[PDB]
Amino acid sequence: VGACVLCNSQTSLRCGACIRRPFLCCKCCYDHVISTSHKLVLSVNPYVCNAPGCDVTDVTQLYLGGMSYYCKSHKPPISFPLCANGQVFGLYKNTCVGSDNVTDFNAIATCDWTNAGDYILANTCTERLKLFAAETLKATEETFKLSYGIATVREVLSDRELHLSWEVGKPRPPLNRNYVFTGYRVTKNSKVQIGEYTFEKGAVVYRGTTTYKLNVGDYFVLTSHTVMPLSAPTLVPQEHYVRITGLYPTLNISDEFSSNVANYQKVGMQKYSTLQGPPGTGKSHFAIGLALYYPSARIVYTACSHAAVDALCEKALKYLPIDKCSRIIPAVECFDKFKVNSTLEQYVFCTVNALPETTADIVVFDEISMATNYDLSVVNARLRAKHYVYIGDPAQLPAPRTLLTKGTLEPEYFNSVCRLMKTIGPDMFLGTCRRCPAEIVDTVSALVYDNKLKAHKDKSAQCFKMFYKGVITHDVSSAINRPQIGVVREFLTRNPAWRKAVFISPYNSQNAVASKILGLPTQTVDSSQGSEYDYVIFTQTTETAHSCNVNRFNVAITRAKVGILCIMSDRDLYDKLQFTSLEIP
Ligand SMILES: [Zn+2]
Ligand SMILES: [Zn+2]
Ligand SMILES: [Zn+2]
Repeated sequence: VGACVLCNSQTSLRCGACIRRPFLCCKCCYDHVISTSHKLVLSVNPYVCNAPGCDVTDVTQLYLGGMSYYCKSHKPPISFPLCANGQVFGLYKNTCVGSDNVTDFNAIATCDWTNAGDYILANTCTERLKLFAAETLKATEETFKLSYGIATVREVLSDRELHLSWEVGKPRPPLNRNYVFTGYRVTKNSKVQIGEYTFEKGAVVYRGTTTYKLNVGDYFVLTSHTVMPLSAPTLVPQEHYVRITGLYPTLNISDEFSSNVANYQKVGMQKYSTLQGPPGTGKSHFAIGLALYYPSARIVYTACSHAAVDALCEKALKYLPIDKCSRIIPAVECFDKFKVNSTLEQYVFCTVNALPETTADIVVFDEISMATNYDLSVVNARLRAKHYVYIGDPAQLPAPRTLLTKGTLEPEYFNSVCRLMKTIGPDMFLGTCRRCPAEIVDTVSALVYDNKLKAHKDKSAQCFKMFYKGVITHDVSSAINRPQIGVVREFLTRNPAWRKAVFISPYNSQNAVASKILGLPTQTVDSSQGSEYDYVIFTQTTETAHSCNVNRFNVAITRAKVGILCIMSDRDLYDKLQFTSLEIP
């Protein structure tokens, strides 16, 4: 018993072919079963034939005879059909409103999440379908991980390197950082966790959470979890106020936070606010300064990743009283300088998925590009707050969508918050990049910030681009451009000061080859997000949708504090780089 995801009409019916078993009202359930392949209907019991060894589960072929359900063949002489009068039978028949179209629900209930159009719909439907879409999608994602073969340690060739035997008749996951495994030790009559791991082509290189002397017969599965049902919306209803509400500004602020005082007042004068902070513009400085501006405010600092919560902790460690802070950790090494798991502390730092049920003066949700509507809903379900501040940058990278293959996901569809920031604009903008040379700031300002991003620094004159397609090879799930690495190696011989550079590419296999040939530290663009280096050498590797994605490119070139060399495949992005062109040797 529950509430029709289309009407809200109370019901005793959930579609049992739908992987999330959403409650459907007599009208909406009926319109659903008749217009799709979904015909299992669940109530107090499941609408299935109770006859001895009968397979009929289709609600349009079933009857309530006695107090059981039967198909045509096995029904008693006295019965009625479960599924007639443009409605399916169940409790609360009389209360039931239905919908003009069930078209959006049907698409969400039945899509396989491989088309961009599936995510576009999930982020433009009614709020209640946004929750059903986010649950349906996360469940589909978690089920897809079970499709992958077990990987087993066949041989231990060295430390940090392994030989893997793969389960037959199941596919193998890509071996990159977006696929975190769990090891397991072979025991008497069961198995125990031995940490979370990542793998990369060698044999395979393994980067584990903890060290071990892991031996043969240890095996790896992408640990999947239970997706809980969602209740709270992606955004609470917006409210604008005429005064600062439920907060009391400090009378003395330091010139270090003075640039944010107007924005801090805007936070206190609406229910939720969006802050777009391009790279190096002071997102975490903003977030911690809010605490100092409203010194009495209880603030929960959340984000999706331990790293993002940790960065907020590292900024708080500088500026806030340590004794007033707590890191929430569920029973991976994260921040260990605050007291642990003290919910009632003034300043709570905690990942979305570990949030306690509590209230707060302000909730700060950082790195919003990386949130899903699933995460947005969970924050609203766990935290009741006077104010919500959503900090991030719809021009940076979203959560990977493992199932997505046909089309690109635009920023307005990353989640509800990113949708607001791309359609109505952000409430607040940090307009001065402090990190990057002016050639990089100007480039991304035009590319993705509608020329609103301003440079603190001068031109470095250490920003270079080279147009070189080279040669692309593919391994199981990545790309390599040896000749592009060749160009970087030749550049390094004529410019050996660049040997302090970090090497960045859109591909782990490109990074693996560059590490061996160049000896630079390597980062995927996706793994460089939030980090900074003096010198960056970027090889585009390919001209794919992945390597040309403007958000990935933005993140790639904004890592550089001083200098950058971009070896480009794509004429388009090459031409948009406001950098000094270099000829090929
Ligand atoms: Zn269904
Ligand atoms: Zn039967
Ligand atoms: Zn309905």
